Amino acid sequence: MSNLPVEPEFEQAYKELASTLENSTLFQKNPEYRKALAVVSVPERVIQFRVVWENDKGEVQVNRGFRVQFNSALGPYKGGLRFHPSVNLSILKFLGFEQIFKNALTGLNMGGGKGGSDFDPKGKSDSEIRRFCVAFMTELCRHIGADTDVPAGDIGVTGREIGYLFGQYRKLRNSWEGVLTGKGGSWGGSLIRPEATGYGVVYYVEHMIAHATNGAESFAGKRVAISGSGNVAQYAALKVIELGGSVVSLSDSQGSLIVNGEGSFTPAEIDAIAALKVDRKQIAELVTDAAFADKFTYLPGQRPWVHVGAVDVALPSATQNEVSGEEAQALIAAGCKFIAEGSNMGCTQAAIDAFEAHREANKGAAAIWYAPGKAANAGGVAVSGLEMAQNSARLSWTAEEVDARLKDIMKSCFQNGLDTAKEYATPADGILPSLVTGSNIAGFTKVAAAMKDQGDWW
Amino acid sequence: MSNLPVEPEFEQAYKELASTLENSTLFQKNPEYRKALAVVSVPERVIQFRVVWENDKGEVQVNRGFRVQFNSALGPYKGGLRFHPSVNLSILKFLGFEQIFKNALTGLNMGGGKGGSDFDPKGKSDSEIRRFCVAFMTELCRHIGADTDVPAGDIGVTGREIGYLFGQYRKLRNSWEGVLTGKGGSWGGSLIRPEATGYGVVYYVEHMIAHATNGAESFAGKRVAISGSGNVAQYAALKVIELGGSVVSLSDSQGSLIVNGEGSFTPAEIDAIAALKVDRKQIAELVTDAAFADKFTYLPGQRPWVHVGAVDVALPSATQNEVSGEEAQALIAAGCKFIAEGSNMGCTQAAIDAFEAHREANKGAAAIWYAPGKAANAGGVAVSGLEMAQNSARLSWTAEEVDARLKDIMKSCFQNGLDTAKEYATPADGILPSLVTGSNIAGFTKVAAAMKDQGDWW
Amino acid sequence: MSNLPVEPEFEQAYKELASTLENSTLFQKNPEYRKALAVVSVPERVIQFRVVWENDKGEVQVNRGFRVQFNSALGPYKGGLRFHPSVNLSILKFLGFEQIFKNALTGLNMGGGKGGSDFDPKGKSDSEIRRFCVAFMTELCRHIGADTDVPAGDIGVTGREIGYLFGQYRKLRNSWEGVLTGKGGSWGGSLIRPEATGYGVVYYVEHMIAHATNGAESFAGKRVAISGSGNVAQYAALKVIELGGSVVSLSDSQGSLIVNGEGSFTPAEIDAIAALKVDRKQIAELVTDAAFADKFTYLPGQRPWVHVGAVDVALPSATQNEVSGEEAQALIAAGCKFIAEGSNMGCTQAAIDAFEAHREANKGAAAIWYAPGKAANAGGVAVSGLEMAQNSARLSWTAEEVDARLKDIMKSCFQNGLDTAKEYATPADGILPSLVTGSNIAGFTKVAAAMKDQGDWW
Amino acid sequence: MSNLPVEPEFEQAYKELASTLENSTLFQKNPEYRKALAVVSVPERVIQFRVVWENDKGEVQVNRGFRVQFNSALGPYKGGLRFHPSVNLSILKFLGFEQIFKNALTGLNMGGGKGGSDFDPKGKSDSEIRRFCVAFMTELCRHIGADTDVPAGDIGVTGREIGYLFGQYRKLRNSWEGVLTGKGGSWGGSLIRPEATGYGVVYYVEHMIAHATNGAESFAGKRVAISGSGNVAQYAALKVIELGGSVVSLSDSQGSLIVNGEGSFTPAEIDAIAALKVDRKQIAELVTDAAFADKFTYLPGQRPWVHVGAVDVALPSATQNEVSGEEAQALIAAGCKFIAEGSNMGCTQAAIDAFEAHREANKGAAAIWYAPGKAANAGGVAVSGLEMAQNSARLSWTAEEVDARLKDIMKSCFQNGLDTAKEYATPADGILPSLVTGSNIAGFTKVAAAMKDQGDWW
Repeated sequence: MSNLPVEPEFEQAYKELASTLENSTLFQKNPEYRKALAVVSVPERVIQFRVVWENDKGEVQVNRGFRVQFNSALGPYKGGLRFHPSVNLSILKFLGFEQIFKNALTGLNMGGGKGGSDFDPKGKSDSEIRRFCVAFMTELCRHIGADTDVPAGDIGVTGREIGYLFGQYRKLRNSWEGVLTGKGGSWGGSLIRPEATGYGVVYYVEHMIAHATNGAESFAGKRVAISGSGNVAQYAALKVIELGGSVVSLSDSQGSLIVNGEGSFTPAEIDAIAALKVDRKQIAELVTDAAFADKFTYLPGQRPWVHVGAVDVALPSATQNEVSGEEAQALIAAGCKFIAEGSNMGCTQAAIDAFEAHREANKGAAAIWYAPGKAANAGGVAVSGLEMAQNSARLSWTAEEVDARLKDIMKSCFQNGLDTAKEYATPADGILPSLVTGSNIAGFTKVAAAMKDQGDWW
Repeated sequence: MSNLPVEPEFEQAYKELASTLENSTLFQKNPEYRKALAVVSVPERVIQFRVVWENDKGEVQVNRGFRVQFNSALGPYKGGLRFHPSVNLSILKFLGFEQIFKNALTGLNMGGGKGGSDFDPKGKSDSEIRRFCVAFMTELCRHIGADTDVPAGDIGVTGREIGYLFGQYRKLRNSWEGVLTGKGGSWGGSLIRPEATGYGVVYYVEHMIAHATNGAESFAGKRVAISGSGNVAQYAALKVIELGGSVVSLSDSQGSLIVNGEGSFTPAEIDAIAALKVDRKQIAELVTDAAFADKFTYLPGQRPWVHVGAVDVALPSATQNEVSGEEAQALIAAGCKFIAEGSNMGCTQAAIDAFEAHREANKGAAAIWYAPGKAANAGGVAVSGLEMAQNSARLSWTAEEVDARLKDIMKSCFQNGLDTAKEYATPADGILPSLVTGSNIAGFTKVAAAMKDQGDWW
Repeated sequence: MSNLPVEPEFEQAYKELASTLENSTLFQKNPEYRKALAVVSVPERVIQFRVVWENDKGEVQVNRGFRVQFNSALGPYKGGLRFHPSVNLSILKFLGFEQIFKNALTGLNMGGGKGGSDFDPKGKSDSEIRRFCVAFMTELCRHIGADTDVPAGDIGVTGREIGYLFGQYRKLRNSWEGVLTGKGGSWGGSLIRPEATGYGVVYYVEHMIAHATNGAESFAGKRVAISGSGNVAQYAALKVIELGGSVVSLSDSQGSLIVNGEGSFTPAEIDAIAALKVDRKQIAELVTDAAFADKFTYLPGQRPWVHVGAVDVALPSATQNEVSGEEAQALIAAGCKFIAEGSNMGCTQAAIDAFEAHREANKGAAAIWYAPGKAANAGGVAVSGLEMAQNSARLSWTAEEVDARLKDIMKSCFQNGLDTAKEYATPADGILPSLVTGSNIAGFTKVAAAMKDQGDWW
Repeated sequence: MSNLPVEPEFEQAYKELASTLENSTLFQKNPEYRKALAVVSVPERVIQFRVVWENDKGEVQVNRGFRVQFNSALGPYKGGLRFHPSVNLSILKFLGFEQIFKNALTGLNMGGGKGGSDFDPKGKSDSEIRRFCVAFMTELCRHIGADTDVPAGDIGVTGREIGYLFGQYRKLRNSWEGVLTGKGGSWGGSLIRPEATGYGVVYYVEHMIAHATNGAESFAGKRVAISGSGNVAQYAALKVIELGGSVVSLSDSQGSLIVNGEGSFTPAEIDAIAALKVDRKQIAELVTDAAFADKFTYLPGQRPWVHVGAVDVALPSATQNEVSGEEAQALIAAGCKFIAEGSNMGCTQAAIDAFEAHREANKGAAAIWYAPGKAANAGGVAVSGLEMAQNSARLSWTAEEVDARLKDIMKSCFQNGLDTAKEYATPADGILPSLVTGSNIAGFTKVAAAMKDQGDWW
């Protein structure tokens, strides 16, 4: 161990996983899977490489490229590319490791990885970004490919970077293939990619509602509190309306908008907000209209949870730590029986404990049921996988076809979380299985067992 | 010819094929296809290679590996891997040759091959099998690939071996692709793979029943005699019940179970048998229950054919030579009008002659119609092909989607057998076309003509 | 061990080697090398492949192509190509196996293989041989290469065929490299290629003549007995005339010409014989002049040795089994102290054991010393490796350069044969070491030790 | 610049180089070469990869494998493999970085890299080392090759390991090429491989002895101080005896033997010491004879230098930091005018700056002249490149041939060290040029200029 470098962010993730596995009945029923945890925690392959490029001053520049290829038991390496000054190996092993098991949950054939550069997009011109992507991709293509490793976007790598990177791979490998996801519509991108994470959340909660109530209830006629104004929260809200539900809240960086009384946002309203966000206007400048007005109450500086009144479903999809303990109690007091994270890490540990304590203490549908983002988010990860599949046929499915497959993939997440908690975190008679604990063990056990099948360990 | 090695098992297969083609009108209408038979009978490629490995005594061990790549006119090389002490080239050319034309019948894009080792799985530990697969696959990967050659299981190569072999190919080729079939569900296997051969048999007989009766009849309300207790006979029986038919018999290594009177097995009963077979208990230990009892008659030491009484369909799916001449007469006397082999070579030549003589002598649906296993079995070969297709999209279809495609593939087998017999074995006015003769010429003519299109011969 | 096919010619070669070992002290000093014997006798890789080609009638034709890549511990596979109607895998394994150890003796880095086809060159036009070589090479290039496998001439493949084989390799691999040996001088060939073998026997026996009779009882004033009158025999004779020796005997397939007194053939005469063979004419050229009517006694349709009279070195370089026993004994009556095979398998077992018995009996330098073509023939094999080296160096060495290195490679053979046997035969009582036993187990041990250094066995 | 990890050993190497530059006149004459310094210090490519292997208990084991391919401006990556429990990326970068410039000095075409694993060879059976090397090489071959990256020995990897590594490369790449150096003689090894380093220091200092004291005050009648008694020390001593020198001192790890008067060790004695080391015995062989009781004073568990008495060349070739300062000063008391490192890092900083101060003070040929192992050690590295060349030439040169070219490669080191510093140090006042400063910035400038010719910077 005196060899081992200190990789704080990575070690943090390992520690959390090993703790989760240890607080279950897994290493009881299957003690040899500790060997699995040992072997999986070392990446299958790691590539680092010098990236030399020219700035607009015509000056030579040096940065460092990385592609952590962590696990490929369940499919080709899959995970994003981050261009950001803080990037290093320890950051990218953390993200890559995490990705192994979030990709496993979908029930798609996706391994895990993460790559990128310590290149800084700030203050860089469009042409500087091009010259970088070209230098970057020149070495990377040696190491990726459509049946090998399929990167994607992340911080600093938008559709702009994806396109430069694809066009340089094309030049080098003389090939047209699903080597990157998040591509343009003319060259191999997928429909539903915008609606994905938001539709996915609502499809996941739809299986939660089904299960908890034996098919008695659905989003039909339920009051939903959403937070967020952007891509995830817009389309979550649209789906909920389509399902006959009422969207009672939305929020932005500076306040919450609440439906007075019984009521809902309408699709035209959502569209109006959308338009404000593309302009970087605040969801206050719409209640300045006399439309909205007494239909809506705008609370500056505040989250929606205490002020929605009575609610049934809530969908935090704004940022991290956006549901405190107290706000978790409030949702419980309002009759909220389902919470799912559209935003990664939106609920604080305090709020999770609050929901997980209520779940244990109240049988069946009397409980509030909490679902972590790593299963509810997964929509975006899923349409990535559907983009790859569409690239293989060289076909573009209809929005209807991609929606349907996404619906299934989302049922797989619910099922992987539910079934794993029933086995390794078995609840007492009448208690809902923990979808959080389930969704944390589920990726590991799926990967590990397949690793065993394939002889990665024994 | 003084060069030619004696390959008995292979030469046997050639002799049988050339006899089948000669006893038709093919080399009359198309005499130049004798050139086809000459060229096809030499494999496109054959690889043999030393396999060195370490036993648990840490001792070096030597065996011989093979991959016969026989024909690829109609698709990538496809066929199984056998680990068995008797393996040699002559065995594997026999099986490989046969596979060319059984894969052709499906109407899928599958060439023909067969591979394996003279390695003996007996007395070998799990780790010894791993060390072998790793040594084996190390040389094999040079010669196979998802669009090149897709091996599969056979004697001595179960899901255990498939997984070791896949995991070693992964390591070597740095690729995730449909390079093997019969994979685990987490890493690229297919649903319906268990139900495949049994569902396939019933779908094939369903097209037989349709044809012979102009769509008047179906499995709706017909008494079916099945033999066998394992994978093929369980799911054949389930499908028959689903179709509204009555399963009146099942059998194991030591006796037959018969429905007294009018009656059928029920799905719960099938499941009960299934459970006895996984434990290696005998289908007698269920009539020891007072359930079953006077519903069933258990005949130790006996096959079901004479004792089912009157029957409509029979589905020998236990082992080889399980329907004698006399038993073939018995089925005929009981009104049996459709026989299809779930087991390879289940009917003796005596029984085939018996059915084929009745077919010639009795017009239309008065006949008994015999279908060889090489077309009725083909279910397993089909879901293999569907597994490959699913691996290409990196998608998992629903059990409903794989069932539907299997249904089609099974119609293709019926049609390739029917149509080829109408052309090259034309029956007299009012006689059903021979599905046995048809199914024997059909693979050859499909392959040969495509070979001609591609310039393999001229 | 019933699985294995019947391979006569190969099984014979293994038996003979396995009895040469164990009849030595190798397996007591190194018992674990029976493991080596077991592993090395399975070929590393074998390839068989259909060759379809068009005859001048426009007719499709089928033959079978092979390449036995037996062992590569000491370097790339190296071995020749035989086009002949008798070819099969058993014959090619025999030759390949033997090539492993024959190439080891040169002290070059050359593994052992052999390939060819059952294609019959007899009666074939030049265009048919072209068409075949294209078709043959199209599959073969997948399996060979400058650093992988370098084939070369043998029965059915002359410089004509080598050229057709090279061209097609060029067209397919877009390369140009030492992938074949025996190539034309304009395109990668070597000088001393024709002389090579003939020069090699003379160099070999020169070192035999040095070691026995250390005081340089050399080729200087020896009357040497040659048989053959082919390019092996003519360059063998030139070399011994250059060494101050006297050539007394050349022979034709039907034919045998003897120096009636003391004297020799001259280079000018050799030149005349060469011209006769370009005309496929028989010797019959003592008729040309009463001068050549003297110095020459001619014996049609028979054979040399007995009538040569008294002396000292014999070089059988005609064909296999130069009729033996008796003449061998006659050569001990004449003061024949040195016999080396210029033709492969030139001495029949009866002449071998006769020479090896005399060695046993008569102590050093009183004995006839027999050397196996496994060292004497190796001159050709040696300039092939030199043709490879020259192809690497992008250079075409002087005849002097390639002759010098040949002289050394020959001494290596002698040394590997002499030092081995002096170890593992240890002659005793001041007898000459067995160059037959030495030459055989030397190649084995060199390969087998290098096998163990790498992981091939343990 | 916080993103970057903490790499002690590497950061040290950069700092030391960056201070050697800038303390020279290079950056005034060529300021843009600070750009070179920035680019070259990022490695061109880095690969890390999990190695799973099986111990003799049948237990799965995990270690980590690396290959730092740092710079290839001047040729393929070349650098050794270290198996040791301390290995990590920081250590390997330090070594790789240093190898870049050490290889440049030979004037061969050799880029710089370094690799290995944290696998611990201690306590491992031969079979465990085999199993590891297979597993290690299986991933490594993807990244190396005769014209790409040629690794070689270092701490944990001897000729044993090289052989296991080569075999597995053979099996995987189906090639046979100069992909590893330090290979056995039967399979691609070089003569003068063992002598190499030892011969190289003597050749280097011979040119130091030529330049200072131009009138050939050569090894002729020098009493030379050696330390080490390993293969570096024994071939260093043989060479100086051949040069007419007198070896006065050899030492063991615990141990130090001195010629008590005028005289030397003999080759026969060296031979005896070598045998002792094959037995892991200590010197203790002046006991064998009162003869050796004279000519020899022995000092256990301590150290040479101070007690050698008066003279002239010292060759520390034992291990790192031969205890310094004091003895260094003693060597200036004896007429020691030449000190070159046969061991890497043999002189501690205190002895370096002591020697470099004396050089400053005493004008030419009155000074002790210190040479860094960065030139003196380079004999080994040089015959490795020669082993490569021989592998290319398909040839195995005479010991004379490889010695001659080694002698020249050594003169290149001296010349690159001498001519540089005489440029970028310019000693002044008729002082000897710093061979320490010269040797260091020479490698940099050679690489950096070739970097600029290609596009690596500008």
